[PDB]
Amino acid sequence: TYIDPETYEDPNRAVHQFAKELDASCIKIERVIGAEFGEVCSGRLKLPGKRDVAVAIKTLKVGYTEKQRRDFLCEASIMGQFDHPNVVHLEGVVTRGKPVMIVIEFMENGALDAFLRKHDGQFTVIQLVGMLRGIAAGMRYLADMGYVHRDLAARNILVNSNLVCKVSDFGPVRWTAPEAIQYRKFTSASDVWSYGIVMWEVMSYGERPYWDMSNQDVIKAIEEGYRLPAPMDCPAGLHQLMLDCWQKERAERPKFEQIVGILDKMIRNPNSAHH
Ligand SMILES: Cc1ccc(C(=O)Nc2cccc(C(F)(F)F)c2)cc1Nc1cncc(C(N)=O)c1
Repeated sequence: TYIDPETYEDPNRAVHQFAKELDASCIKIERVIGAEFGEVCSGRLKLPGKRDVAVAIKTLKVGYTEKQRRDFLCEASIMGQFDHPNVVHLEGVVTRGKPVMIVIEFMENGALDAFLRKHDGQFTVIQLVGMLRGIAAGMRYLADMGYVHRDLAARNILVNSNLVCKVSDFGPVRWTAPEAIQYRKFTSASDVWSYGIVMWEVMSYGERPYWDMSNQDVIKAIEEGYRLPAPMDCPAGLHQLMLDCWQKERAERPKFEQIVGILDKMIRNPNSAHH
């Protein structure tokens, strides 16, 4: 089961429990790939006897306080509790004595929303469904561990060379269930609403949910019963599942295990996605 690292009297204890300390000299930074806390780089990590693995390296820019280090490292305390093929994997951390780092499996194709926009129209229904199935499997794992994501969005899904999609978080009214927006009720059931939004993002190749509508106009429309339509070439049964994820009454939304089951049926018989 997931443990909130902030139930720990000392935040550093959580870091040392769930995140392996790495030797800095075994880490090679190669290129900058992103700009919070510091730069994000790609590189390699040396493993004894094994070939080097490609990693993403999140750095803590120098001049930080004790306090800033704490919040940065909290992420490793969270990540390192998970072990699932559709949840991004923590290799480890450098916490003292050397430049502070979080070291993560490298995901070549980056964030799923930008990836899809770049490859607009290039994936078959079955391929897009495989991507959604991976995300759903990652969420099913997280939900079962008692972890509520709270910011599930295609921008928070990472893609590797093999098109495998993994749940991540880069640290959002249009992705959020109404009960979470209004009453701050964040649960796996509110993550299911977010997932429905992710489904829409994927089937539309990284279009912005609700396009140019203001946050207040999104909230109002949702309250009035508005729901986003099926994207171009999106089968009716996939859109129906989006509609199910977007039920006002959270108890009526499917569970992730049911979502995976439904997508599996679609991968097994592609025709059952239209009905
Ligand atoms: C640099 C980076 C930063 C944050 C994360 C990440 O997913 N962090 C995270 C934070 C809180 C919770 C979770 C979790 F695992 F989803 F629950 C993940 C991953 C990465 N890894 C990564 C790997 N490959 C490419 C990139 C990129 N292109 O930015 C980024």
